[PDB]
Amino acid sequence: GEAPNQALLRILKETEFKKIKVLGSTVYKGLWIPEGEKVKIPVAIKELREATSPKANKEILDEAYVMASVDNPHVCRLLGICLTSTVQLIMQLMPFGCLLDYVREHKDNIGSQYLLNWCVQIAKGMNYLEDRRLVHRDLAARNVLVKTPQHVKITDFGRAKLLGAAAAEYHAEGGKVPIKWMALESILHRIYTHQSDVWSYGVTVWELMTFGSKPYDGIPASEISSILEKGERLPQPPICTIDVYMIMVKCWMIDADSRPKFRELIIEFSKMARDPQRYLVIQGDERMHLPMDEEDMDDVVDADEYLIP
Ligand SMILES: */[SH]=c1/[nH]nc(-c2cccc(Br)c2)[nH]1
Ligand code: NA
Repeated sequence: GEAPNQALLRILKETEFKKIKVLGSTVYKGLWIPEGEKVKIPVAIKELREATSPKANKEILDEAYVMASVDNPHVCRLLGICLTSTVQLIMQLMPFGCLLDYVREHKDNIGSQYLLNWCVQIAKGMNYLEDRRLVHRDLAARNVLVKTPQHVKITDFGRAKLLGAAAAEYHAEGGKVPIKWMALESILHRIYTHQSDVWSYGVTVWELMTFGSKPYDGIPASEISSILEKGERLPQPPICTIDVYMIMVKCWMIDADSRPKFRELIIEFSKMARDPQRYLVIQGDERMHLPMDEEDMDDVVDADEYLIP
């Protein structure tokens, strides 16, 4: 019916971590020293907030299932889980944070080469999730992390659903949903496909090309479906040639099958990335430049160079 999932879930002991500092609020940053391996791995630890909630633990372990089952350079991977009172996911440290905050903070230093390269990397991540019959359902600039300015990865598998062997669409049943990133068929009929992820990819690319503007800003979510039905779409960003904007608009077609495939978005953004100043017009583009303190950094290895059978 479907291939067995032989991914390994690694259970890590509390004695393998040296939690250096705290990131957010319960988000933490630290080092993972696998039991006698002479390696230190920078990690982000997501430890449980409420901690009292059986519902919270079901959801955290669903995320861990998906993150443990993915292996791609443009997708965040789970190093393992810590089975203490609060169930923690241990993940690779992405030291520059979310791409949304990164484009807001560094507008003045982001050239066309970075922007179009990010678009290719996200399309590659999303194409890999499709090969794995996985629908993300929450693609947004906030859910892409920056390992380096040259290297981003898709994250937040909180809404991710594995399509059934014979189930092309997933049918959801209510909650707090990200309306402004969602395909029309998802807002109306709670239908979700690879093609509805493409719609979200479009909105994500618009966030990047506007240096992190809020889509349909100051419009309440209740009217978004009506606006889209009338045929309104997000406006052409100033830096965007019609070439780039036409690709975004195709991601926002009402016929889901008329939207591009992730594999096509890889091709189209790659061609544009070979001649970036022809596709994005940014003031001062040719000038733009983009790039921790623990006692001993000698045995530090990035998770991406730390592989296990
Ligand atoms: S690749 C990766 N590293 N950190 C994270 C992460 C941080 C905070 C929230 C989530 Br869902 C993931 N993933
Ligand atoms: Na979506």
